[PDB]
Amino acid sequence: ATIYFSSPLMPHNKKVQAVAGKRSTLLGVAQENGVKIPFECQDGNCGSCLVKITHLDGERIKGMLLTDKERNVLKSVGKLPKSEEERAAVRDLPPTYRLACQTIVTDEDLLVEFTGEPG
Amino acid sequence: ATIYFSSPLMPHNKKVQAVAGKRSTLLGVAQENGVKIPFECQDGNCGSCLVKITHLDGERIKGMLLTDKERNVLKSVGKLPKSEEERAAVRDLPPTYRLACQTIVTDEDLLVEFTGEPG
Ligand code: FES
Ligand code: FES
Repeated sequence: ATIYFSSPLMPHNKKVQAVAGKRSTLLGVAQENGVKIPFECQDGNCGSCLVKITHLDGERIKGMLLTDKERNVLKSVGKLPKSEEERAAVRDLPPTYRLACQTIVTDEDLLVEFTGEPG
Repeated sequence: ATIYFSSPLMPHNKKVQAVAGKRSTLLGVAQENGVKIPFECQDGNCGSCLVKITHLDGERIKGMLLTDKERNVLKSVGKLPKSEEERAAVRDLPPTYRLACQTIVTDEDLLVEFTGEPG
């Protein structure tokens, strides 16, 4: 799994190859590789490890695989919730906010952005 | 790989093991094992094959892996959108509406309900 770390405190992005599987947190992978993601708590409530994750691999919008044509057919019958109509219509590849200490790294490739501030 | 077909037209649900792979459709396994899911069109815009799918396997809310604790941290910093909270906070295992001729079978197990009327 390839992870690209990015942050205003790093003049260069860091490309990291992380072995999928063996028990690892996105924050753990970062600190092995010298990416300073703020880490102030052991209980996972401080929020300082907040990262903005873009999924480079896999599904564009995770867990929603419908074609544009299947989604419009279900709208002529009223069969798509309104909340899933808005999600699928995003033009930009949507980012997900996570806490790195709570995020377990899998085979997928990721772009991981963080401000660098302990906040 | 295991799909449970259910419908008011059958007093018994039908348990089917269908081999996975990306070239097979949910409606194909249905007729092939004899459920009679209404199949009225070749181009997939009629909507008659509409099914209600509950995912028995895998992630509870597809594409949302946050623990309840991680969602509380992100919502407290305003980093969790209200429409992604709504998805994760559901009490009941949420159903997904799909067109059976547009749904491609994977290894994950499914319960698939359909009304039985050709619509
Ligand atoms: S380090 Fe405190 S929440 Fe991740
Ligand atoms: S048969 Fe018309 S949508 Fe599947």
